[PDB]
Amino acid sequence: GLDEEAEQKLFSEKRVELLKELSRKPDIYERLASALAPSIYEHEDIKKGILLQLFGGTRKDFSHTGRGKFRAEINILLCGDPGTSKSQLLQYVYNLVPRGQYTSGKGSSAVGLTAYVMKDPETRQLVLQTGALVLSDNGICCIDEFDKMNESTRSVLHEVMEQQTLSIAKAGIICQLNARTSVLAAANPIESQWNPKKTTIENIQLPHTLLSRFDLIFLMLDPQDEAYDRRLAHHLVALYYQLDMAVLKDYIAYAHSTIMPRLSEEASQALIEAYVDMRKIGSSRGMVSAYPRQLESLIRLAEAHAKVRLSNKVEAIDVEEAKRLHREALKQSATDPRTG
DNA sequence: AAAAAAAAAAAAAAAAAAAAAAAATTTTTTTTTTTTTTTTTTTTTTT
Repeated sequence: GLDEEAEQKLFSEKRVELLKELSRKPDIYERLASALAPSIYEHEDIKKGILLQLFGGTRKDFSHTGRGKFRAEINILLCGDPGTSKSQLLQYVYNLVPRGQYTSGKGSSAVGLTAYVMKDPETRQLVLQTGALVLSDNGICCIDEFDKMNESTRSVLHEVMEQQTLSIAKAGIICQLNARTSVLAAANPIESQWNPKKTTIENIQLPHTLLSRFDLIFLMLDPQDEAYDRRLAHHLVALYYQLDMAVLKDYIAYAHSTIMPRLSEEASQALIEAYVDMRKIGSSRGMVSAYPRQLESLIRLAEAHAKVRLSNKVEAIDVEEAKRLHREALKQSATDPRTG
């Protein structure tokens, strides 16, 4: 938790040295991605993205710049056919992370997510009760069935995902609650099935205003592949008859405790070129167009990868990995700049 | 047929009109009984 991470004496020197060795290990990224959800079969990219979400970028103090508050959290949207294990991944993250909240489909409401007023039935006094987005203030909110979220409540997510703030101005109480959450959402393509004729956006059916907030979108699509089907069946049957959580937890805690990656000059130039190329690619008709929110997303992902590496300095390796992850997500490589 | 807007309802919170509940010893009077005094009646003593 946040308090345990803040406390100085959370790790012995031996544990610190062991974690630093694990970091100097060259495949620590893939090791941790595989460790996450150990019983989810080869979702390497999705697991890597979720790991980056857990690690999170750097907290930045832009108060002196009069710019506002920058969201260091990473948001992920798993757009996939029902039965693609997106709900399983959502539940795994929900049960794994402290300060985790879970909502699904039409079971939520704008007031119930933001806040409301009730009558505390022990003091007989009217008090204010938070919602899921506030209870997950410094953690994660998992929104399953993210498409059955009638806009009345989906509108609330704009403020949360943009400025980490929830400005409530009701009859009696005016305030702005901190909602510095990370959103992991699950969406089903229209008709509950991905038409292999409509483009990515036409299938997702989410407004660009919202989709540009998610700094990672994974298309859980099913390739009709013999090897994949056979190995998946083997794994699923193996579950029917038969890294450590400790090291993973300690690694994440140490990373949050004393890792604050900072952009280097080379990484800055790489990010500039990455954003220009990404915008050029996304200019296509039906693809997910890239706005400067995507440069922000690339910075976030690069910082998260640097934190995973414990570098403390964001590097061209990290920015390139952010490029690769954001590109493999949405299947940009596998989609032509005209059709899906 | 699906999404958004409108409204319609349900339930909960709040503020008066009427009804219902709570809180409450002390002073003065009179009656009885008992005693004291007056006069009449009766008794006793002296011539």
